[PDB]
Amino acid sequence: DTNQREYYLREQMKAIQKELGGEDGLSDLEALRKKIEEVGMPEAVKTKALKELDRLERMQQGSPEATVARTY
Amino acid sequence: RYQLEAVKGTSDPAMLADTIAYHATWTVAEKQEILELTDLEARLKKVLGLLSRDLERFELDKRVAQRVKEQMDTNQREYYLREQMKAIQKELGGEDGLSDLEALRKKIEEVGMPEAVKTKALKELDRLERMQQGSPEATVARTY
Amino acid sequence: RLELPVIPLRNTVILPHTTTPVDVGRAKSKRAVEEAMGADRLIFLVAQRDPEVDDPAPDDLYTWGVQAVVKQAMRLPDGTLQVMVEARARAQVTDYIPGPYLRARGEVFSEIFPIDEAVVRVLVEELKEAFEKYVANHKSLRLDRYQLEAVKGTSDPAMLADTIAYHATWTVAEKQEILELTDLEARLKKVLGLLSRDLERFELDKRVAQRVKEQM
Amino acid sequence: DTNQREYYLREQMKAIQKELGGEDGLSDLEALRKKIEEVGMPEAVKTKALKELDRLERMQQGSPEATVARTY
Repeated sequence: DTNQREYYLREQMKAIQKELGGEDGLSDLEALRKKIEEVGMPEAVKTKALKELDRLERMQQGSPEATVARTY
Repeated sequence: RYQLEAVKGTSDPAMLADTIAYHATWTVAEKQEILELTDLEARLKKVLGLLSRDLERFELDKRVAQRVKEQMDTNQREYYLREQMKAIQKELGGEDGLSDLEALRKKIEEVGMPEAVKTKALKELDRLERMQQGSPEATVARTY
Repeated sequence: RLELPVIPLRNTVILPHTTTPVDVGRAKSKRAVEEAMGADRLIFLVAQRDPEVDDPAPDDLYTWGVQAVVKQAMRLPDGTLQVMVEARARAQVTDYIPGPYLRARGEVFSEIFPIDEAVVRVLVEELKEAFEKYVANHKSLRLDRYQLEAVKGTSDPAMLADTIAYHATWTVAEKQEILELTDLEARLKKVLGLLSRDLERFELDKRVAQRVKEQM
Repeated sequence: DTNQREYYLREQMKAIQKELGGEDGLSDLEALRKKIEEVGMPEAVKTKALKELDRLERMQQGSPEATVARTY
């Protein structure tokens, strides 16, 4: 019971990250994709940001590789 | 399959044997050695041995092909094994978690290491493909 | 021949003397069925790779196409025309005509084949054995037993070989390489090898099923 | 739902790993097994070697408790 309660606690903590989820829904993969053209950035940095966008298309609270890629 | 019953026109042994030996295609030297013979029994034995060896080679090639089919079945077994493992690696992250394994294996090849050192490199590289995220099971070996 | 219409296939494989459905998923390929209707339903279908350019491109065609006479002609002018074709024989793709929609030229029916047809019929019997072993084990493919009821009354080894080659589901590349080879006898060996490959795949699927259950 | 899905997927990975050609087995471990079985050795030494060989089968690759066994 204690183990299941702690598991539900951590999962509910993951759920209640609504503010992070809202950024992922609209700003992430959409506004950031256009942000490359809106601001001045080096060509190689822009293209690596394009791969970082390609590292997206999955939930940021799932595989931590995607989470840290979105942090990058 | 029409010359099989066309041997009706050949009744004496010489013409039938010559037609059978000629209409079956093989190397130039073997065919020319027959013409250099004037004794019937010796060349008949030679042609009989040629036919027996060709039949044996046909049977051996058929058996070899049948065993090669099982071998390639096992090869495609290992291939779909890799397919499932790579799909699972891909499901967590596209082209692996950080897309590193291909580059690491390319650097192993392109950096000239000793052959035994190469063996340890491939072993510690195959030690990957079963973890990519957590406590030291990939990160320790990736760093190594 | 004279630019017989080529329909861009939708993950479909056409083999000689075998019924195959062909559909469309674009407005560009909608005219191909009607041009076939005008051409008395005698067409030269050249296969294309898994889903191609969004527009019909005559660059995904392969070396060999196949002649086909339409058996079933459904009129569905709603974005999907279902034409069922029974192919006659393969042919060599001469060139390509840019579209949309695309055309391709072909030669006469491939009427030349190897002989020793008696051993080919023996291998057809063994192929029926192998396909019975296949479909009976492969009930997870959702392939009906009716496909095992059509290999009876076979008057020609090639039609049975092609029917078994298409009725077993695997990668489209292997199914297409089955068509591209003009050797009658090597096609049966390819079919047997791929059937055994799918058999061992099913075997290890079961194996890893109990293995993962044991892991749980 | 996602956690149970990924748990079953990880279990699939583990189950297929033991069947993935047994790459870790024999090549990186049983080589030492043969060398024990091919040296003219006292009986008690072989008994101790087998005792310390059965102590393995736990991953020293993440555990320092059996690197000492491998070096032994």
